[PDB]
Amino acid sequence: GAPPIMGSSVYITVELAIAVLAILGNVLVCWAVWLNSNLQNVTNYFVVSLAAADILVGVLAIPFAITISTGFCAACHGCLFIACFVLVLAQSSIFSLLAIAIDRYIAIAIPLRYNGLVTGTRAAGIIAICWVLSFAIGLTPMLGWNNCGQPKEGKAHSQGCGEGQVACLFEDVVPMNYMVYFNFFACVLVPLLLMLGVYLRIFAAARRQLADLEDNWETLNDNLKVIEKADNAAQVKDALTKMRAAALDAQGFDILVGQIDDALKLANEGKVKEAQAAAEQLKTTRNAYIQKYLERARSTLQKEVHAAKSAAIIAGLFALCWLPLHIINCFTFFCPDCSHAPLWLMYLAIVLAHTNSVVNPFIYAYRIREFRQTFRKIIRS
Amino acid sequence: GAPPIMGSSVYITVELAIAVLAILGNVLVCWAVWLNSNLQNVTNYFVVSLAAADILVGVLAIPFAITISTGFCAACHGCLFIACFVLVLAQSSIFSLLAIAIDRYIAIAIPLRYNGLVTGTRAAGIIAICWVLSFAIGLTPMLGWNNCGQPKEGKAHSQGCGEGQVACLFEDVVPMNYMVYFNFFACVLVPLLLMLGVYLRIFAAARRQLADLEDNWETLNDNLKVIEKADNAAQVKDALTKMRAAALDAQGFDILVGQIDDALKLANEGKVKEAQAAAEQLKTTRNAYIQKYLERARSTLQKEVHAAKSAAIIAGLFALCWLPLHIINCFTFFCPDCSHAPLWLMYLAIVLAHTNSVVNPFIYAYRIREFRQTFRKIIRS
Ligand SMILES: CC(C)CCC[C@@H](C)[C@H]1CC[C@H]2[C@@H]3CC=C4C[C@@H](O)CC[C@]4(C)[C@H]3CC[C@]12C
Ligand SMILES: CC(C)CCC[C@@H](C)[C@H]1CC[C@H]2[C@@H]3CC=C4C[C@@H](O)CC[C@]4(C)[C@H]3CC[C@]12C
Ligand SMILES: N#Cc1c(N)nc(SCc2ncc[nH]2)c(C#N)c1-c1ccccc1
Ligand SMILES: N#Cc1c(N)nc(SCc2ncc[nH]2)c(C#N)c1-c1ccccc1
Ligand code: NA
Ligand code: NA
Repeated sequence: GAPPIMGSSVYITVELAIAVLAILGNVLVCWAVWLNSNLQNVTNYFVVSLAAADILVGVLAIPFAITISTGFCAACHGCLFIACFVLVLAQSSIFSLLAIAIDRYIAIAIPLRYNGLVTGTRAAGIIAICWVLSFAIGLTPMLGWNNCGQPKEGKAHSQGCGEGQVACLFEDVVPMNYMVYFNFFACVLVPLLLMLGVYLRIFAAARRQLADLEDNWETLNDNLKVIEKADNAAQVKDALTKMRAAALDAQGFDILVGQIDDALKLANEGKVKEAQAAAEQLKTTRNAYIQKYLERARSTLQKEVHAAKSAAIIAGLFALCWLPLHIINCFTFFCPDCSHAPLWLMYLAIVLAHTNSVVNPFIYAYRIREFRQTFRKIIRS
Repeated sequence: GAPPIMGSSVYITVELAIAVLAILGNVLVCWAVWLNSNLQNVTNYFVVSLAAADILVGVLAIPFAITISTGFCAACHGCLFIACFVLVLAQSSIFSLLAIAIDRYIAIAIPLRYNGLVTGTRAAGIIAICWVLSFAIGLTPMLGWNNCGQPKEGKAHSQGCGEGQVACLFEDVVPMNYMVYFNFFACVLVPLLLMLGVYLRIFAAARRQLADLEDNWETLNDNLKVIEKADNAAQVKDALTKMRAAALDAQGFDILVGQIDDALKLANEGKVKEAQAAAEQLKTTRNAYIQKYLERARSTLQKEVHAAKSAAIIAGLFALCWLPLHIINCFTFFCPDCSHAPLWLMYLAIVLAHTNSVVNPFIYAYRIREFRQTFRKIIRS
């Protein structure tokens, strides 16, 4: 049984190292968005809300975690504030991650109405609502769902606490049924599962749109071959009618549709050879115009998929960092006779959850050019 | 390719956290030995030499590691000093660990001559020799075994280095054949293997001595039973002669040997019943005296085994922390075409080796009462 200040010196130093990084990296995220007008869009306002939560993890949650780990004497409700504040930040993070996923789904599924649906001032209103909701969720124990009515009086007397005070220990004041059913299952697990569903729908929408672009491109080229190897005017007409509906479906295009109409008129006059010659002109338009549109549309979809993968990595890292702590609480709660969860593992799980506040600035720097470039310029300046 | 200052900010913060802990813990080790005269013995003078090396890891090696990781412009030999200084500390640690193992072997194998062989002033002389040898081993590259004759001129010109300067990078100035054959195989691996051999001999010596104590105890009790179930004076004499040689072998004992002689005289006179009655008196002496010696001797051996296990854990942790770095160097050296050792893994291996400077104060606190108690009193004061 080595002096408690030794093992806790490792814990405290690790916590403070994480706080330094959480503050530095996320201040840099906010700074980049403030300076670069190319980074000022709705998606990045939620990115700023998420970085603000991570800055408060370093400034407030980590000092609070170090404090409550001592078990210092405190009035139960004051204790309950420094125990639960991290839950407010985690909840705010969940709401920002969920909003980012929904923003990306609107952008890929209905890009025509994105600008009119997703407004900068509406994003600020959603963020405000989400922060107020997060306070209500994270601080629900202070509203009455707590163990303040059944204080551990033996622990309070041992530590020489005053009347009306308890030894401030997280597990003594925050109910385990709140942590597992309310915080984990309802407020963390359900939103993360919803996020997963949204990301699946984003990638499936992108996969289908790319297939539809290639399907229309193939239909155009295949029907040109059908016209070349046709012997009757009815066969030329059949392929041209299918090409015309496909050209409007994919909507340079004025020349294309006009040239299809020119050949269709010749086909209807029974001039097969003349219709096939008119259809050959379509190849020049396809090369000079249509292929450029196809390649630009494909490149736009790939950029959207790349941005959605970056956002999903951010969400995936939140799940990876927070799940161990939640899972440990599930074992403590659901298996009361399980000899499990040593204190070193509980501190490792807490340290891992705090680590999530360090990782997002790295993901933006490694995956997003505009962020990476702005970070270089801020470090230079 | 995120800005280099970001990933290196994680590395630097982790290195500085380790330096804080290496200094704090090992200052506490030195403080305890200085204050408590129960901790002032030869074994703990080597413990202080090992803690002094760990304090210099925090004060000098870690700031040097951070510095050379930038690749700053430097005169090749100056570069070679801040590259190799950590090797001096690692070598000094190896010598202290080896001395601690040899000290414990002398204590268990020849406890009668330990005080006369192992002197405090001789320990200070060995430590002095070991530190001078460590400087020669660790700084052998500065004596000429270096890549200063073949500077990477393209790297020096790129960084705008002056004439006579190189980009200070460990792998550019310290030869890989020095690191693998000389530093690893000869100066690290051979001494660690020697340490393992010494620890095996310590535990085998302890195991044999405990078996010899129980063998003499069993021989005493079994021969008492032989005397009780004897019918002739020759049988009583045979068991008493074996008991007498065993009593001197285990050397209260004056009473025991005298009572054996009393019964032996009766046996030689052909007085069987009288000899068996005289031998029954041995039981009172065995209970009042001999069993107390047996239990104290057994308890002393168990304390020595416990102390040797603690010292072996210290050595085992050095091997566990330093081996990954050495093994990575072996892959780089022996397999030049092996696409291996990413830079994040090289930093993880360096961070793990530095971590070894933090762990020893914890092992003493968790395993050694006199250290643990002194640490409490230093923290109280
Ligand atoms: C994607 C979702 C479903 C993953 C979230 C993790 C949850 C639902 C799972 C994963 C492992 C599960 C635990 C596995 C082991 C036990 C021990 C048993 O005595 C009580 C239930 C308990 C404690 C389970 C509770 C629920 C649990 C924590
Ligand atoms: C107890 C002692 C023997 C353990 C010390 C580790 C040393 C001797 C061993 C363990 C794993 C070994 C390495 C395993 C793989 C390779 C790849 C091969 O292409 C070159 C040799 C090399 C690089 C070996 C060199 C020696 C090595 C590093
Ligand atoms: N779940 C849980 C939990 C806990 N069971 N304990 C503590 S603090 C005392 C402690 N740390 C290690 C051992 N004992 C904390 C804190 N902060 C938490 C916690 C909860 C949510 C978010 C972040 C952390
Ligand atoms: N072996 C090796 C080694 C190395 N190959 N490089 C570096 S420093 C640049 C670096 N760190 C990460 C990537 N690149 C260092 C240092 N210090 C060492 C080293 C050697 C002995 C002891 C402790 C560390
Ligand atoms: Na967060
Ligand atoms: Na060391």
